[PDB]
Amino acid sequence: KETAAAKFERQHMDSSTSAASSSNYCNQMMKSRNLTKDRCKPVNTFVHESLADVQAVCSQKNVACKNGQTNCYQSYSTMSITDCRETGSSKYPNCAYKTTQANKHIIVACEGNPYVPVHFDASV
Repeated sequence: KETAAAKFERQHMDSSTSAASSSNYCNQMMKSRNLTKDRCKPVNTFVHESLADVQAVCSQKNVACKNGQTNCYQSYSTMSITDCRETGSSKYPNCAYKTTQANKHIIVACEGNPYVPVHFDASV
């Protein structure tokens, strides 16, 4: 099955754009990346940077994850990200999202060898 590493790329990476370009970005991307297949995923963040720069976070600032795990890492630099939150009109399978653009530090959990991001923990 899909590796934790590949799932992170599919759920969270968008190197093809610098930023969300219209209010429909989240609707289009949640759909196209297959995140609304079984249910409307309530929240999701997309990162508009090269994969190499996001992978490098695993060698940056070690921090505890929101759940208390100690394999979390925070980016030294801010990154271009898009936050997607379900709207009050969202109704499976017509999942609907509010697109919000932001520039923040990202916190990821890392695992494996190579040591790469497997979970997006938060943006700060």
